[PDB]
Amino acid sequence: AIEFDIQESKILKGVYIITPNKFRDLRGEIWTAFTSEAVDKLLPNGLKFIHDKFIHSKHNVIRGIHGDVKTYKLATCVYGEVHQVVVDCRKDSPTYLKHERFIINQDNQKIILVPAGFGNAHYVSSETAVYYYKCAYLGEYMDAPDQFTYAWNDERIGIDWPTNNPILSERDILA
Amino acid sequence: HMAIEFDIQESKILKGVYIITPNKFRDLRGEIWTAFTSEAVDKLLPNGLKFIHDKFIHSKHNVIRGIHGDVKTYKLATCVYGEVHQVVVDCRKDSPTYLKHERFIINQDNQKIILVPAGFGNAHYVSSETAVYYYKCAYLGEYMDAPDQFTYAWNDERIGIDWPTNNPILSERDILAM
Ligand SMILES: Nc1nc2c(ncn2[C@@H]2O[C@H](COP(=O)(O)OP(=O)(O)O)[C@@H](O)[C@H]2O)c(=O)[nH]1
Ligand SMILES: Nc1nc2c(ncn2[C@@H]2O[C@H](COP(=O)(O)OP(=O)(O)O)[C@@H](O)[C@H]2O)c(=O)[nH]1
Ligand SMILES: C[N+](C)(C)C
Ligand SMILES: [Cl-]
Ligand SMILES: [Cl-]
Ligand SMILES: [Cl-]
Ligand SMILES: [Cl-]
Repeated sequence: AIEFDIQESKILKGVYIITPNKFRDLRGEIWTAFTSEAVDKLLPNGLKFIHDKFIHSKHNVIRGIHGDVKTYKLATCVYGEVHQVVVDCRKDSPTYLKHERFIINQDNQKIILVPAGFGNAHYVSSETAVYYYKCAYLGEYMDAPDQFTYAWNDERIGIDWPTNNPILSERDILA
Repeated sequence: HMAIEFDIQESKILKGVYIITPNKFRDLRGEIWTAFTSEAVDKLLPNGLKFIHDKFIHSKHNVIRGIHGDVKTYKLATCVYGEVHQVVVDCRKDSPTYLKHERFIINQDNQKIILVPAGFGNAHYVSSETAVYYYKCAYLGEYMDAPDQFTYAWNDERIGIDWPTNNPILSERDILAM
């Protein structure tokens, strides 16, 4: 049977930590990252994941911290290893700028549900990585100009990244 | 900023097979791209069906997986790391195009996404040192697992696929079909 272990974050309610089972053999492995039946149920108000994205990045890249008012995400690493970070970026939240970090790889296949209004980021600790995330929203995709950005090393968040000198976009330097 | 786009083409000989090519934003860090939106891709399925299931297959060099299909499951397949030869086969015994096939080479620079109809066989070969194969499934009701599926031999002479190897790495299921 295709299985998910579904846990909720202790501190950051709305953050789900989902672990799939896998079939492993002489060929490699097969696994399920998502079913609507298991995972859309976790979203509020009948929302559904409706968008799939891939990010292929080199060693020591950070992408983040990115979010917007409406977009839920479901994120994992399907090749290599990342440090996956979620941040509560709701300024009026009692848990504003609290965060959680996960080291995601083939041996620790955590899939993180990131609420709307949370910031999302990852660091490539492998030589290369392929990051997978689904997006749930109504209406039009929120592109970069319509998103907020927090600095990867914002002192108020205090993420313990394995780098002091990541490779960054101009967006992620300007934050 | 860059706009998310798809180029959507239908196969000439195998109607129902779509070849979808995304754009990508490529920079100093690597690339970001969209494999699927419901708005662009679910409308290609018949009768209100929707993709509701996402799967990953991480395979070693020289593996073949296939040829597998079932009577209800539509698939949307690509390779998100490395390189595969992706093959679709019309496996409907009463189809005018029964055992006709199409082969696509999928890699980072040729990011084809193949919509495979229900009743079609699916297969891929890993030409890179390793590959991650991504596919979505659209069906109603319970997932169609191995016992629910049909199986055609990778080297079925009636299909005549041109594979790079005579020595693919196979499961017992895929060997049994020979
Ligand atoms: N946990 C898990 N197991 C799977 C999955 N897909 C297949 N399996 C198991 O792994 C074996 C290999 O599957 P396969 O023969 O390729 O059938 P198919 O994957 O349904 O086409 C099957 O016997 C399944 O029980 C999956 O997504 N998750
Ligand atoms: N073609 C395509 N371009 C994208 C996609 N996502 C983002 N972009 C573009 O790539 C640029 C960088 O993406 P951004 O939103 O900063 O996310 P990041 O790349 O993870 O930092 C933006 O200016 C977008 O216009 C996508 O899915 N497809
Ligand atoms: C292409 N379609 C009309 C079957 C949806
Ligand atoms: Cl993001
Ligand atoms: Cl931390
Ligand atoms: Cl398949
Ligand atoms: Cl061929």
